[PDB]
Amino acid sequence: QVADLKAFSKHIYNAYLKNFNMTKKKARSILTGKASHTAPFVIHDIETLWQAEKGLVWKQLVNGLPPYKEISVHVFYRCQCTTVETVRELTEFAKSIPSFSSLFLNDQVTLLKYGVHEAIFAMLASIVNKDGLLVANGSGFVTREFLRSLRKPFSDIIEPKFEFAVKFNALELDDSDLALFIAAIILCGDRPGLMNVPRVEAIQDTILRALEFHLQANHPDAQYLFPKLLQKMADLRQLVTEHAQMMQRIKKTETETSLHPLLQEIYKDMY
Amino acid sequence: QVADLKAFSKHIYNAYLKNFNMTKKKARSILTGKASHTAPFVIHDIETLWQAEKGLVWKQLVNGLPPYKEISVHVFYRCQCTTVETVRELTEFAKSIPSFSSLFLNDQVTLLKYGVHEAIFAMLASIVNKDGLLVANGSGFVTREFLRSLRKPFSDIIEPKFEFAVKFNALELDDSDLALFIAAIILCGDRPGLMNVPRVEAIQDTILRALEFHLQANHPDAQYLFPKLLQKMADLRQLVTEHAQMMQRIKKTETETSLHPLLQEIYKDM
Ligand SMILES: CC(C)(Oc1ccc(CCCN(CCc2c(F)cccc2Cl)C(=O)Nc2cccc(Cl)c2Cl)cc1)C(=O)O
Ligand SMILES: CC(C)(Oc1ccc(CCCN(CCc2c(F)cccc2Cl)C(=O)Nc2cccc(Cl)c2Cl)cc1)C(=O)O
Repeated sequence: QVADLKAFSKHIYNAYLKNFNMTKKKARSILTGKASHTAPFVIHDIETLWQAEKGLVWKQLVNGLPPYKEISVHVFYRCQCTTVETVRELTEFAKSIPSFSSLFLNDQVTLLKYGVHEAIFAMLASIVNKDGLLVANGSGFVTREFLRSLRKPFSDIIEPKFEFAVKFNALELDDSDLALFIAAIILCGDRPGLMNVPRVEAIQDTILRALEFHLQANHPDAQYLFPKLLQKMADLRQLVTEHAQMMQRIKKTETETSLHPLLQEIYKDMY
Repeated sequence: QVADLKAFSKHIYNAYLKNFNMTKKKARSILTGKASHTAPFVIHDIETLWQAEKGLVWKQLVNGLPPYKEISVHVFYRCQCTTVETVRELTEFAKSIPSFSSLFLNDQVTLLKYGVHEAIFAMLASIVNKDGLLVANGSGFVTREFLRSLRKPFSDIIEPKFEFAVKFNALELDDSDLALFIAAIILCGDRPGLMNVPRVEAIQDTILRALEFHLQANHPDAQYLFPKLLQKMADLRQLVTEHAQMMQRIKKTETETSLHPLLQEIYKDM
């Protein structure tokens, strides 16, 4: 409609504000320039990361890169705990979605398991910059260069996500649209092992229609809307595909570094 | 020709369809359940109105209320802003009727002066409901309760119309019928200052003729509809008189509020 659909693209919006502490507009906030309200402790190297492990208080020993675990692997490790924490908000997000909680628990898991990462790599863009990423609830800011300065296996597992973030932030979206662009990716019927495909697909459509008129209310000046946003939903389906591969290679040669159980469950079917 | 009279009534319908931004079909379809829709933003308080001004915009007017122009006066400002736009559509409608467009400009004006509010009050029913009414191209829906909760002057100038629309919509007319009805109330030979009243009288007769015959093929089992629509015309002719009087009082008592120049011309001697 034009209101019931206006209240739908709104409800999901509150579900997106009450489940994600770091919103794009609250992140774009820090990454300003003439802002001293919040100055993020920049990393760029092993020294700043070490003290960051103190100045930004991270419960996991004042660092964590001995002759068993190293710098690189400790970042990857740090990377997965945030992810695991974001998978958590997404779950609480999707559950706040209307007909989502309608689905049987098994289907809710299938949707998350397969779309929780495409969604997260999409929000990544919200806290990104051409020169770095926001970490530690806005208090940190790990430079992009620093991350490319990581070991061989790792290091190249975060750069493509930047390549995407750059472009994806060129569409100039805002939290309102993101709330809908996320719920759309989670409510994806093309997910493997989905039980009530017709149902999911139906909720999807109303999502994409909600996102439809909404890109009309807020943004009235382009064409990014859908052919670009929808194409980016596909672009994300590959980023995840390439990401699941490095992950499988890491698990196959990085016998030293562990993988969070939850993340091991998510992977093991994708290809 | 009794036959072929059901042909020029389609040309009057085409003028209606191509000129009025809101048709009773689009309205009935909007004031009906939200089963796949648009859903209007209910305006019932001062807050929903302020919200409205933002959500549904409205460009002009808007603003505050205590200074000179107030909340009630704000509504009356909005009413007269759409009344001046439906007058613009009515005038284009009348112009899309050869017969009408045949008369001399000066006559076309006198007709579009004594009849435009009567038409205007017949169309209001299409966009009205038992409880409230559509505004801003179906975008909004200002309730009847909100309207009658205004300052006593402005409060009772909108109520008689609701009273009228409820009964009118019981006749169950559609747009093809309203096109004819509206056209009949416009081309009325009994208007003050009419120059060529005979010609006008005649054009009306053909409209009333097609109209009675149109009610044939469209409302078969319908009761005494034609003559019923005739009494409505007279009803419409009196409500426009009491409205003109209410307007007369607000022009004497409500000097703080202003009236649209085109609207003062219409009432300059009505
Ligand atoms: C196995 C794993 C964890 O791989 C990933 C690897 C990297 C990323 C991306 C960037 C990591 N990240 C943001 C996660 C996030 C978030 F918190 C909110 C929204 C979106 C996103 Cl993407 C982050 O905060 N990392 C970090 C912390 C301290 C130091 C350093 Cl040197 C780094 Cl790179 C995502 C998944 C996965 O796919 O689940
Ligand atoms: C001086 C004046 C203007 O007095 C009137 C007062 C009210 C009306 C009728 C209702 C007004 N209207 C529809 C005009 C219309 C139309 F747009 C299409 C077909 C028919 C009609 Cl009768 C409307 O949209 N009003 C409105 C807008 C915003 C908020 C609120 Cl609280 C309101 Cl009441 C008519 C004349 C007049 O006599 O012309």
